[PDB]
Amino acid sequence: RLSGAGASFPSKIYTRWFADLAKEKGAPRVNYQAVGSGSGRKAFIDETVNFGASDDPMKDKDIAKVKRGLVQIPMTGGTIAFGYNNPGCDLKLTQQKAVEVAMGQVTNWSELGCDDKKLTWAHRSDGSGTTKAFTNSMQAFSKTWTLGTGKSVAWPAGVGGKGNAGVAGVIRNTDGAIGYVNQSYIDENVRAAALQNLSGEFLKPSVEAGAKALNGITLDENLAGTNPNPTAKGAYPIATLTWILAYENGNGRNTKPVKTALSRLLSDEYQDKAPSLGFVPLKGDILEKARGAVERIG
Repeated sequence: RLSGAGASFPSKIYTRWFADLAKEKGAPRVNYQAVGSGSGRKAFIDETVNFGASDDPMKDKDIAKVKRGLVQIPMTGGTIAFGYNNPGCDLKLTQQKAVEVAMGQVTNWSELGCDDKKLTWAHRSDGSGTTKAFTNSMQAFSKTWTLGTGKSVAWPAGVGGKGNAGVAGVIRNTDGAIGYVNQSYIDENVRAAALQNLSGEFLKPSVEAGAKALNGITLDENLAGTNPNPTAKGAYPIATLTWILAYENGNGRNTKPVKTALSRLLSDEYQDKAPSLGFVPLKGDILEKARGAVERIG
């Protein structure tokens, strides 16, 4: 038996994976709660769960707060859409317009060249790694973006939704709404805008375009790393890895159960289900250090 909490960004693929895991002989049963990366980090630091989940990765400065030591493990990757509700506007955003929308400077769909319609911008109200990676991209897109980058930013305008799900919910229910959600939340009537990358093509989120953005990330000493505006051809420009946070020591009789769950999720068998929900299978050096990292847990 195990509890995980954090990032909503990966929660659709983690839930499937944990369901699959739960049927294998001598596998643990894992409950994952999707409460956002800010809350998952605090669950982790407070020792209320067996592992955390976050798309805003820990650094040298905040691992002083993890008494039992921190093993930080890339689990999957994905893209962040400008999801929107305006049927019969095929929205195609330049990097500059993208920033202007996100900055609250676009109040009507006319300003994007679609028909006249009040535009509503939907952002996260909770601490969020999707917000972190999204604003990380907005920052590198244009100096028109003045808010910096973190799990929350000082949005000048728009509506708040709790979680990826809440943001998607607001877009679903609001004609003319537009906001940022992980690719797995593009469904029913939330459509993804085609977004301009630095090579000048306008791309929608996909496994392909996402893997091309995550390709060239060198990982640091805690396997954290980002590519805020990919120079690579075919790369969707807002992509990020996401991480499980596990205790180096102190797991006790849950040591083997943790190691097995993470090992199973890092197998080819599991990673190869990622594309079903728009996620990027980890392969190559990224995957290898992830598996290596798991094997260091005590």
